[PDB]
Amino acid sequence: AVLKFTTEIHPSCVTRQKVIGAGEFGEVYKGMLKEVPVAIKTLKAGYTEKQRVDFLGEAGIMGQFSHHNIIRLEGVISKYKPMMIITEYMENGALDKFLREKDGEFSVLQLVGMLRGIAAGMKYLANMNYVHRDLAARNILVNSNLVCKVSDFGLSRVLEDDPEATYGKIPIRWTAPEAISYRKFTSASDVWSFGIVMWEVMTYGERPYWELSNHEVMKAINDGFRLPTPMDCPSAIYQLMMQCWQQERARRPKFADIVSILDKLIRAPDSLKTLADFDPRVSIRLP
Ligand SMILES: Cc1cccc(Cl)c1NC(=O)c1cnc(Nc2cccc(C(=O)N3CC[C@H](CC(=O)O)C3)c2)s1
Repeated sequence: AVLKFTTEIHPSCVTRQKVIGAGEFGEVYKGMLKEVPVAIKTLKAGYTEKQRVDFLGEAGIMGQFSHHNIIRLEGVISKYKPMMIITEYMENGALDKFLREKDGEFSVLQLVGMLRGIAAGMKYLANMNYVHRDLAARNILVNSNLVCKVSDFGLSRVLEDDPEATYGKIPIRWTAPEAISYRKFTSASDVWSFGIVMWEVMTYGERPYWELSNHEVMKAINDGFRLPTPMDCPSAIYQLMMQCWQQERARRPKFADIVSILDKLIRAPDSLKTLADFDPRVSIRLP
């Protein structure tokens, strides 16, 4: 009854063409749907009851949503095996790898526009009573219009399948303190994560906290340290990400506030020309 919203697609409408993701229990393909490019995720024979519930539950959750910044479900193949979930095809893949492969290639306005799209998707999820728990640039997909869409939906499968999530099982350095310390995951802990995504975007995919271990990150945060300004970062953007990292959940902006601020900055783009000071790590001097 969450699945009866989803379209059942017949296997002869679907051609898998190239592997673009993979795991032990299936893979993701670029393909064509009856013609239109699509992404195709499979679940291999022998799957458990829990695996079937998790897998079709991702499609069930995605089919409840209709928003420009949330990956769109085309349908499912469940009456034939292997079972499949079919979605729109995002031509530029995961945002973290995309940024690292395109370092320096975008304007500051383009980067901020990507953040506004992610925030808009997150406001929608939050208002739909969906807590993501694993918001990170690796879980955002980018299309050929530079539109960023939130992906990676489900219940326990989200944190269980993410290699960044370490033994609870949590992607520590994207996660808010209260979610680490007492398992309180809410839209406000997703705002903390969004602050981290802001920093990943503005740095072209630098790894948060560099080589600090998970314990060192948790200790730094609890002692009040925060990530430093990216290079060439608008002051308003650094101010906003810093407010996402308030220790006190109630002091963080809501996604509604984030979308509003980002929309105003984009509409007055000269506001983005004032840069936060960058703390240089190397001094170079010449006589
Ligand atoms: C299918 C599905 C099921 C459940 C949940 C979700 Cl979110 C999805 N949908 C997806 O996973 C995806 C939708 N679009 C995706 N696009 C994607 C992912 C990873 C890499 C790429 C990508 O940029 N390329 C692979 C093909 C191209 C390289 C080549 O053509 O040789 C570049 C695209 S994945």
